[PDB]
Amino acid sequence: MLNVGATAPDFTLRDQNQQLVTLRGYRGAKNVLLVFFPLAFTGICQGELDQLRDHLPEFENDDSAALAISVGPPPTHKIWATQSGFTFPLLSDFWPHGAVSQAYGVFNEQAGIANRGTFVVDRSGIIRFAEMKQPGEVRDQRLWTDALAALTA
Amino acid sequence: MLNVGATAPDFTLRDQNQQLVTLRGYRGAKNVLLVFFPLAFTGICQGELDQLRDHLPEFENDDSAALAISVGPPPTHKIWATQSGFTFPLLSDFWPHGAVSQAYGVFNEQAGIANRGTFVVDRSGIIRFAEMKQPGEVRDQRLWTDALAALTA
Repeated sequence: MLNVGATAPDFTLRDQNQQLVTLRGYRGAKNVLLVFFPLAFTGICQGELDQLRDHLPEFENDDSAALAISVGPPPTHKIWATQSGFTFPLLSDFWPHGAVSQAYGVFNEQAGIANRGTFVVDRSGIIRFAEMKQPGEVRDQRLWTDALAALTA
Repeated sequence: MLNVGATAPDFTLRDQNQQLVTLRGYRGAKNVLLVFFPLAFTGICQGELDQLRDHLPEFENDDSAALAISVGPPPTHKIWATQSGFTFPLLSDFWPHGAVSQAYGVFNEQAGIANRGTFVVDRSGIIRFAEMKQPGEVRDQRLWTDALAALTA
């Protein structure tokens, strides 16, 4: 897993509507919270993304953007997003399979899915926060807002 | 949609506990926040109401009261409220179907559901804040608290 201080691998991925989303596009404009998750329609990250949806104003505003990423293709993310109320971007690290996840050091080579890793990328494209919690343990979202809050005022 | 300056159409609707709630009952006592919503058990509605829930003291206090309104019947709002931890009123604009929603000009004729209409009704019963977003769009709740604050101090 890339650690704090590393330049964040740039990427171009399709969101749930088949639109292209590039990390570079936020450079100089917004800090970016990257939430990698293993698989759509599973218990743990459903709860995790539900928290994100419920606190969206803290993640998607004038100073911050939030991007969820997993290896699933757009149709999968669209169905789940629509059913779950995910109005933020769910990006497909689908083909190449897990290419971005591997570059961030959060890919499970054995199962073929991304681990629950989280990073905050600043306006310079530098990783300023990196998190990877133990299995079965949900991530601390108050932590993400604190991290984001430190990169503003 | 009804706009600021209009008298808010009065109503008497059943809440999730089958108790009668009438809008006029708040006149001369509290400003009322009306949050219409398309349907219970849907994603974006869940997110909006979880946000309201998470910040309830800001909408339900000495100066203000909040009522969420939808076409669903009492049983439907009761289960959703209990599972979601919603302690505020959820009113049934059920039969006649969406009559109140139609009166406020926020009823979606093709789908048979209220759109995301929000209103602030002051102590005289006049609409002081109005907005209507689509079922696929998300509302900015800061606008809600801001308008409620303007009728207080």
